[PDB]
Amino acid sequence: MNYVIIGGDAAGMSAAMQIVRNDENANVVTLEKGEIYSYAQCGLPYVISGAIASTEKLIARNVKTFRDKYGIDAKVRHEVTKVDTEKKIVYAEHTKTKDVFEFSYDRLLIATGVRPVMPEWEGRDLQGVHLLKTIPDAERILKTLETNKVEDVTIIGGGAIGLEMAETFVELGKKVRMIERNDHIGTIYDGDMAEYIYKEADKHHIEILTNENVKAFKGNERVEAVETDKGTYKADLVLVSVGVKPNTDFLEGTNIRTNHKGAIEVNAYMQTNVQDVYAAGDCATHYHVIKEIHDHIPIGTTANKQGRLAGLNMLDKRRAFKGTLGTGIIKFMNLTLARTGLNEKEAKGLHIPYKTVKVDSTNMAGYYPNAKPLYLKLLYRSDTKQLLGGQVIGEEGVDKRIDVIAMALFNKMSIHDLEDVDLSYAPPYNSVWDPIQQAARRAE
Amino acid sequence: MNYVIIGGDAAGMSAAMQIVRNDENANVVTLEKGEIYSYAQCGLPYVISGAIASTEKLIARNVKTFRDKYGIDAKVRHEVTKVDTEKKIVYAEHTKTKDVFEFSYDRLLIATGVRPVMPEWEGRDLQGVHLLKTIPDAERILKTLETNKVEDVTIIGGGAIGLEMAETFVELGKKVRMIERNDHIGTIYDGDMAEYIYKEADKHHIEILTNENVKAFKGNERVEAVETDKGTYKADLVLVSVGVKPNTDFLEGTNIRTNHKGAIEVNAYMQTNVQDVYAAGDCATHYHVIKEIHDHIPIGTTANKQGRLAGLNMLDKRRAFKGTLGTGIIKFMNLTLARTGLNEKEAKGLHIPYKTVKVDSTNMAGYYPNAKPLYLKLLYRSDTKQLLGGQVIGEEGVDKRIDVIAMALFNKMSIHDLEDVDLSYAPPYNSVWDPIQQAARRAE
Ligand SMILES: Cc1cc2nc3c(=O)[nH]c(=O)nc-3n(C[C@H](O)[C@H](O)[C@H](O)COP(=O)(O)OP(=O)(O)OC[C@H]3O[C@@H](n4cnc5c(N)ncnc54)[C@H](O)[C@@H]3O)c2cc1C
Ligand SMILES: Cc1cc2nc3c(=O)[nH]c(=O)nc-3n(C[C@H](O)[C@H](O)[C@H](O)COP(=O)(O)OP(=O)(O)OC[C@H]3O[C@@H](n4cnc5c(N)ncnc54)[C@H](O)[C@@H]3O)c2cc1C
Ligand SMILES: *SCCNC(=O)CCNC(=O)[C@H](O)C(C)(C)COP(=O)(O)OP(=O)(O)OC[C@H]1O[C@@H](n2cnc3c(N)ncnc32)[C@H](O)[C@@H]1OP(=O)(O)O
Ligand SMILES: *SCCNC(=O)CCNC(=O)[C@H](O)C(C)(C)COP(=O)(O)OP(=O)(O)OC[C@H]1O[C@@H](n2cnc3c(N)ncnc32)[C@H](O)[C@@H]1OP(=O)(O)O
Repeated sequence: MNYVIIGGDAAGMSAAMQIVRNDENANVVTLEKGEIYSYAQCGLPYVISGAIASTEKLIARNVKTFRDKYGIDAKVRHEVTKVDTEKKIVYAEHTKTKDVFEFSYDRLLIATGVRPVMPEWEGRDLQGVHLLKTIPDAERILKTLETNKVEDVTIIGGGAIGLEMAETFVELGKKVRMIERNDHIGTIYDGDMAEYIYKEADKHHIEILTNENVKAFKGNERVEAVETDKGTYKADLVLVSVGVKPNTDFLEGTNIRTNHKGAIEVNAYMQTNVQDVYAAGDCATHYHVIKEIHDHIPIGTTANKQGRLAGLNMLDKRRAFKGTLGTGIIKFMNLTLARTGLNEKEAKGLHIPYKTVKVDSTNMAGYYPNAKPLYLKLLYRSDTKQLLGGQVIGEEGVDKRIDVIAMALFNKMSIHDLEDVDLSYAPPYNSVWDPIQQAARRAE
Repeated sequence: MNYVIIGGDAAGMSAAMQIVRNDENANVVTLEKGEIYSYAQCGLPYVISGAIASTEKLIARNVKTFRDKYGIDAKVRHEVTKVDTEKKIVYAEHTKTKDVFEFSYDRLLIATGVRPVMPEWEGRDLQGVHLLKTIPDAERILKTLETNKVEDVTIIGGGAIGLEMAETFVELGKKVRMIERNDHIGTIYDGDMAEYIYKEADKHHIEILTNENVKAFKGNERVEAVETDKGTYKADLVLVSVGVKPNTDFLEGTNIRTNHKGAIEVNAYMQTNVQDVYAAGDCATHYHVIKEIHDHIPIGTTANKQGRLAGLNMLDKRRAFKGTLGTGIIKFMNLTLARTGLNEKEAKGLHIPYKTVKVDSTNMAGYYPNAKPLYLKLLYRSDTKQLLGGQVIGEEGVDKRIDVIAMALFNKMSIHDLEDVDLSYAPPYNSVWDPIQQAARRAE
């Protein structure tokens, strides 16, 4: 009857909705540190670029809707500072008044996500130095752009967010530099596929600095330069996007098990090792279909799936989480960048014997107008030929190909079985053999 | 050592290539009625519309390449009139001289495709009345357009070719009418999905006449009108696209088994019931993954797959054809029309107990600019919830969704398992739950 959920976004409220729909008697309390529930963090770079009208558009469901329509006791400005798992009590501090409130639970869900990491650099706190995670973060970036005169923007780190924001700043007419860490080389894309990204950045005059370490941010009250071990470069706005940390700090003192980075370990049913305590989303570990290990790939698709499953399992409607594939997709300038399953760094790390096939092809029939190049790479087990992963890069039809690859991986297909699938074809959409199938044929 | 292939296009030459690559000794003779090998019939409507420069662009590999590079004895203007399966002799007529040649075989492949059907209507042979199958057919259509004043075009029959050519004729600035057949209502799309097609045609001023029967084409030397049981309408060019017949006539008296429509029955290995005689592509039957029966769905993807498999199996490199899903995709004006697996008429026809889910959705996040409506319908088994088929209609992301559905059908997935797949998402490509997954969730 008493369900408590910590975190009022994707994982937390996906759970809440399951509970509310499948238990009419349920008393659901949700505890959110901020003032905004159920919003799309994914849309933030597109609000900042002006492509979306306002952050208001990103809100999927109101706290007022959660309260009035669904009868969920949704709290705002409630930061949980500790949980007593023996007494089954959650302790929340109001972020403004600092008053402490107790919430007893029969079942608890931790859905606190991750936070972006700001390393302890001199200049950390300078005006115009930004992280991007929340709606307030986006507004503050917009406020820097609106007041302060911004010509040069430096992005620290890459990955999805760094790349998307490099585009956003280019589209806002800025001169964009990216400074890239060595610790993230090959983590998403293999070297040969990443070449297409460097080429596209160069093409749009996004300066990318490799093997260069941030030393400090310089300026008065506002930032005006980035200092590295190799130089000092003008910057009127710095976005730091170098890594994330699970928001699980507050659970020190409980016996709740955590991986090395602090992500909460969950079994098939979203349960921690502590009785009646569940976790879901970016704050939790993610069973990997191919790795067969509990990984951490904090993404919004997985968070909704895990959150929905946490709610269901909290209701004893037993259903197992099938896993992540490490699927990810990025819009970067004119390119679409997609990956799923294992890349070479991942395969090597697991000591899985693998081979690769790469094809430079097109998204559709070469004779059809506006046919575009399509770069597609697959990994497969050298013994069983089990498909292990794929990377697709091009202007069009990249999402289609990665979803097909994802489906293949989910079903544990052999690479050559792809040849046998009746995939769709007409000249404006594909070639008579899909690029995936052409690559499959090249495999041993 | 002696391999003979009848038909010099997709199925026949996919086979020849397999044989040539996997047997160095092989003497391959290919017998082709026309003068053009290995061309994309699929691109024909796009040459006629002007989108593709010329028919030459559709040729994937020519007879000179087959002869000089691959050592295939590729014959043109050779029409096979007779096969003696006991003596293992193929009899061919030269189409010009009418001289008779004979070809001895160890293994034979029939890859003769289908032909468009011209019903026995008065006016059949009037100038401006056209079938569309071959490059010469397209040139003849272009010739009618170049030398005559065409303003009104009438198309007999819907289907993929009918709809594509309706587009082509609208794009050429013509007033287009199409007169649809009642026998083919619900064969591709369910009634509720077909509504979207009728709406889009109406929007572009394509007159569609329902339950109306053609009785004659009228005119002096050329067509000037089409007469039906309900009226007589002006037409300067008539395209008849009402069905196809397997080119298997010539095999009468061989004991080669054939279905009711004349398509050659093949087993898993592309073998007919007659020793050392194979068949593949449009002239052959197509084992259906979902129907679990030998169907006939003649398209170019299946033709290449079957032709490739026939060559391999002719070399005793034993490999089973996994089947068709009945996948099909059409560009129609602003819409993309995709279907795969079973529709309602097919499910009912088989007495497979089924339910449906239909979702009016978008191709991506609703808040993202240029997000477009997406209409998606799924069929699934009442008892096991096994996915049975899908129909998707919309402006963008239709091909992606049908290929995902195709993959699911190939793997015999239950509808709710789709909820678990780590499909890709970023705002420019999808919603955080794919439309297929949202439909899956509505299912019982
Ligand atoms: C710029 C950006 C772009 C992205 N793009 C994509 C994309 O294209 N595709 C994709 O799949 N994913 C994307 N993501 C990731 C996606 O936004 C997240 O994976 C998803 O929001 C995770 O949901 P969650 O509920 O686990 O965590 P969150 O959405 O982070 O929610 C956790 C909530 O818990 C609250 N909280 C934390 N600690 C406490 C506490 N102690 N007490 C009370 N409340 C607390 C926080 O205020 C927060 O609201 C993107 C993320 C960012 C930042
Ligand atoms: C307008 C149009 C659009 C199409 N669009 C698509 C599409 O978008 N997607 C798709 O998948 N498919 C499409 N198709 C279908 C695709 O073109 C065919 O399925 C494919 O060409 C079939 O290959 P095949 O080798 O079995 O037969 P064919 O390609 O028809 O080749 C058979 C050959 O056999 C020869 N032949 C016949 N009889 C004899 C004989 N007695 N002796 C010697 N030779 C003989 C013929 O001359 C012919 O060249 C389209 C077809 C048309 C007409
Ligand atoms: S950066 C991307 C990550 N961020 C976000 O997703 C944004 C924050 N999102 C959330 O917090 C959740 O995604 C919310 C908005 C809470 C989703 O809540 P719900 O789970 O209630 O989602 P829906 O409102 O879409 O409801 C889903 C269930 O309702 C059934 N259903 C929907 N529509 C219909 C119709 N028309 N007819 C019948 N049923 C319908 C669905 O089947 C679904 O049922 P389940 O039982 O939940 O599968
Ligand atoms: S309307 C659409 C239907 N119409 C048509 O398809 C047009 C007519 N088409 C055809 O007749 C055939 O599709 C043709 C053009 C004959 C294709 O013949 P091939 O089967 O020879 O096709 P490829 O030339 O692509 O060769 C395929 C085999 O070669 C291997 N391969 C290609 N490229 C490479 C590279 N770079 N490196 C290694 N191997 C390569 C493929 O793996 C493939 O091998 P298989 O053993 O056949 O799988």
